[PDB]
Amino acid sequence: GTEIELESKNGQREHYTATSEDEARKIIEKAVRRGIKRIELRGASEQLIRDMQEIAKQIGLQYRTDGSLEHHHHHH
Repeated sequence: GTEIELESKNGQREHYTATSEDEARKIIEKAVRRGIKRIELRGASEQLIRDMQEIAKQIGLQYRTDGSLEHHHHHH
């Protein structure tokens, strides 16, 4: 469960909820195609955060992160 915000150069913004990291990346890729200026990710997992950040840093998009989840990786 991840929350997503996006705002356009048109001064218009939208809110989305993603059930998993595979839904969240689909909201982001659907936003960056439009020329979205700002993106927010909240409750995001560390791989989704790196995946979103790798896109946002290459586009120069003003992303913000309010996710990151600690522990619970374990060993095997």
